[PDB]
Amino acid sequence: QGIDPFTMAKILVLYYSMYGHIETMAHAVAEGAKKVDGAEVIIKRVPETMPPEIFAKAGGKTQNAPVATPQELADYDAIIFGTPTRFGNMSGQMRTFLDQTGGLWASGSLYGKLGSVFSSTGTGGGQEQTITSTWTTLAHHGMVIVPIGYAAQELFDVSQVRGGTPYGATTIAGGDGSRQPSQEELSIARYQGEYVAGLAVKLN
Amino acid sequence: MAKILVLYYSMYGHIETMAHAVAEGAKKVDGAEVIIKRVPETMPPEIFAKAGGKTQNAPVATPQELADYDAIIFGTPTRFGNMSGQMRTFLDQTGGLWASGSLYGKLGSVFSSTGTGGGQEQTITSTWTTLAHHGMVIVPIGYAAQELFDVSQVRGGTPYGATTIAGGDGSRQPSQEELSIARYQGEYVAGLAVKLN
Amino acid sequence: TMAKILVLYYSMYGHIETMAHAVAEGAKKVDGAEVIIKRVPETMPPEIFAKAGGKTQNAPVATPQELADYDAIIFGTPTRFGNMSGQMRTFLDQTGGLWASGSLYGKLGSVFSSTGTGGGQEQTITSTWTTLAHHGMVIVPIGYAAQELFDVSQVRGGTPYGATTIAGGDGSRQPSQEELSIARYQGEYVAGLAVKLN
Amino acid sequence: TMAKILVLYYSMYGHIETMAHAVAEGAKKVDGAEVIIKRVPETMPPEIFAKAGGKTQNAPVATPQELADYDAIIFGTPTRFGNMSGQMRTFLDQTGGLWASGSLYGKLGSVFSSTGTGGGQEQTITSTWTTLAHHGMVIVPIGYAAQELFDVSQVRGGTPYGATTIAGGDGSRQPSQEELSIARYQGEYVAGLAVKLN
Ligand SMILES: Cc1cc2nc3c(=O)[nH]c(=O)nc-3n(C[C@H](O)[C@H](O)[C@H](O)COP(=O)(O)O)c2cc1C
Ligand SMILES: Cc1cc2nc3c(=O)[nH]c(=O)nc-3n(C[C@H](O)[C@H](O)[C@H](O)COP(=O)(O)O)c2cc1C
Ligand SMILES: Cc1cc2nc3c(=O)[nH]c(=O)nc-3n(C[C@H](O)[C@H](O)[C@H](O)COP(=O)(O)O)c2cc1C
Ligand SMILES: Cc1cc2nc3c(=O)[nH]c(=O)nc-3n(C[C@H](O)[C@H](O)[C@H](O)COP(=O)(O)O)c2cc1C
Ligand SMILES: Nc1cc(Br)cc(Br)c1O
Ligand SMILES: Nc1cc(Br)cc(Br)c1O
Ligand SMILES: Nc1cc(Br)cc(Br)c1O
Ligand SMILES: Nc1cc(Br)cc(Br)c1O
Repeated sequence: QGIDPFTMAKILVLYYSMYGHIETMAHAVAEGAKKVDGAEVIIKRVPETMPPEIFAKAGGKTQNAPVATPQELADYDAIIFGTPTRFGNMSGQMRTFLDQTGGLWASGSLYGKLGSVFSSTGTGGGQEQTITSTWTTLAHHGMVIVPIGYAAQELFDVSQVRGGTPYGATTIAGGDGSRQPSQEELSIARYQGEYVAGLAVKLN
Repeated sequence: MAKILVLYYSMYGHIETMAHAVAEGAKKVDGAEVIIKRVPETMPPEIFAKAGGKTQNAPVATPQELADYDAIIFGTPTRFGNMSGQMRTFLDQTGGLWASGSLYGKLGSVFSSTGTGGGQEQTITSTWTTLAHHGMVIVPIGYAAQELFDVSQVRGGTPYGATTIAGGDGSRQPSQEELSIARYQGEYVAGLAVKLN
Repeated sequence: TMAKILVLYYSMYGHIETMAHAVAEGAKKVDGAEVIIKRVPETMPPEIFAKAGGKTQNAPVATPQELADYDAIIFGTPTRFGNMSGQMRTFLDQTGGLWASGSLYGKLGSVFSSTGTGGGQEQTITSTWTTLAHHGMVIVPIGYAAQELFDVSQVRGGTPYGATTIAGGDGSRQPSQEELSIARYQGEYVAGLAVKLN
Repeated sequence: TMAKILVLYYSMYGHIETMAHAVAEGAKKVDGAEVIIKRVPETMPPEIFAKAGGKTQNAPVATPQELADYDAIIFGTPTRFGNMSGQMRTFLDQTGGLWASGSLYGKLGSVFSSTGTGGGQEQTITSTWTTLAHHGMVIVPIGYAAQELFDVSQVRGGTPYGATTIAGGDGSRQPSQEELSIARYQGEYVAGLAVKLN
């Protein structure tokens, strides 16, 4: 072949988002990952599970990213998972999708690849538990779990409300969803993307 | 005098069997009214048939009715160390209950199942997180169940809640020891529900 | 008279201690609740604690054995990289005797924490819950009864898992009225539950 | 030598100690991996160590400061009610200096544990991961590469989160061939990743 000699690592940013907050974060993660020379980055969402009429009546945000299949997760060197919280877990849509990776699991297709997580909540509560409980699933697949620690200097500033934890980037949407991701939350997300992507390139 | 819901998800019947022992234990408590209900299957029916999903007798619960009980005992098989998507999808539809505080202060407790043991604890504790967001009182079982001191044989069950080991191929049935722990969990939670009423 | 509540804490620079007093004040609003505050023993040498500027504290030091004398224990700890502090862990490491005799079984347990920057405040509470579970304690989260948990206009601790406070990177931040109010609710709620169960 | 691996453990009755040697043995299979086993200092007074009958240990004692000298650290600890041991917690509580200078950032971390009767072996590993995360370490689970994890015909430790052993309530179980083999894999896997990252 010789098809694509310049790509060094492939990064999938896979997310679920209903009102677009994770969607916004996923784009910042991808922007950070694209800063690594040789990192090929693609954004994909998991399929919606609620009936289309019920997504419409709820005002769900239509999204441009392609819908991911479970099988193609095996094509990537690193997967960065984004999900809103549902009472301190990942969303049902993300859970249902990951529940379909059993074929990958049985063949060890995700073993040793890099995994990393970012989340969103309305009022903050559960933002850590959501990431940490997602790591468990990465572990069963044998993925290397990449936290972000305190490299992002924004994390030392507690003068304002802001998402972002050493476990991964987060954003706070507000109870009514009106809060948009801040520059500092987006800067943490970008760091997570670039950090993971650099690691994927180093491992290849 | 007290009402116990045993709410479960099951594909191959292992959780279903545990749920019946949990309910059996809960029925030993005078004044406890106990009912078993399942979470709705979410996968397409042709795929459940092809996968050999087990036909089950219990009626399906709706999300709104969780508020009618004094204690809810949640059963779920593990999916990579979480509750199943089916259980997650159902609990994701309890937001109305959450906003009105309808589950607040009620007793919640959890039991699980795995193929080879791994993840059985993470499944229970990560479910507890959701119970906490609803403000439910979280009931572990500790070491009241004496089977938990015996490590001479393969046996599910943890201080966090009852568990069973199905085997990689699903062929293992819940043992007498695992069912006894599940029964204990049911009886303990129900007695607590009666005392609080 | 009707229920005995222990507010058991560890504190280095006084933030948890301040939270502990608010937790106890909340529990004291329940008629019939006897509430006492105690701390776990310091583990670092006294001279090194002084050089680090540790806060001197009046509460009596608890012993492991006396935990069995209470109906509900509300545990306070600062975070150490997302767990309970070494001091608290060392203390709970001495409760195996209570574990072997089921002395804490079925009692109410509840947790509140403190961090410099928020990160880890949830993991600290939840990983403490694990220890309470091994003792068979009934775990009491607070959910969202405290309306202060809905206001994201200002930095403030408190989670559905239990009350928390944000000390700041340099520890100069004091617990806010909203953080104390969430702590007060936690105390009152747990104390109310202990009374109902007796 | 291409990478330096620290196997850092705490052990009271020798179970983690046995496991730690198998972990190191696995890591020494990787060409260029320099592997050393070290223990965290005991915290209880010697008179109480004697009455509890603690098993004396030959491995050198580690300092908090030297953790920055390694490319990968594999932490072993017995469980205490579903957390890491107080001794391990106390030791890691003194890595605050390492934290402020980012000295452990990006290094590989991995965990193995021990219990009497199984319960808590997973919570001990995952709650240890939290601390590694605050330090910005890369967290290495083992997944299901070790075939022994599919065999449920006999009592056996080991999880996708890390190797474990079951000592028995009275400590009479010694780590089995299968559990040590999982531990050997963990060491070999981590060491290979450490070499690749250098
Ligand atoms: C079922 C359900 C449970 C929720 N649980 C929480 C929660 O525990 N904590 C929280 O802050 N927000 C919670 N929310 C608020 C959602 O997290 C919020 O709308 C979401 O993060 C928005 O992200 P998105 O635009 O990417 O969908 C919940 C929402 C629903 C619908
Ligand atoms: C998507 C998927 C993920 C699974 N993850 C795990 C696991 O992490 N650990 C495990 O021991 N078994 C796992 N299994 C085995 C299941 O838990 C097992 O079939 C189940 O507990 C049977 O319970 P049931 O009869 O009620 O369905 C998994 C199965 C599926 C389909
Ligand atoms: C060893 C150590 C580890 C710490 N880890 C964290 C942390 O993970 N997250 C955080 O926000 N603060 C952390 N801090 C900040 C302390 O948690 C903070 O000073 C404490 O909550 C103050 O409470 P106190 O006055 O009751 O001691 C840590 C401090 C030390 C000494
Ligand atoms: C304070 C204390 C707490 C313990 N908690 C647990 C536990 O939660 N689960 C368990 O199986 N064993 C528990 N045990 C049994 C210990 O983990 C067990 O003896 C240990 O793993 C042996 O490892 P070692 O020889 O390396 O010390 C506990 C023992 C003590 C002293
Ligand atoms: N039996 C089984 C099946 C899947 Br898919 C994942 C795991 Br982990 C299992 O143990
Ligand atoms: N939007 C929203 C929904 C639920 Br359910 C819980 C919380 Br907290 C939220 O902020
Ligand atoms: N062996 C053992 C000792 C204590 Br103390 C607690 C537990 Br839980 C145990 O398994
Ligand atoms: N303030 C603070 C101090 C240490 Br040491 C660790 C963390 Br993480 C913190 O947030």
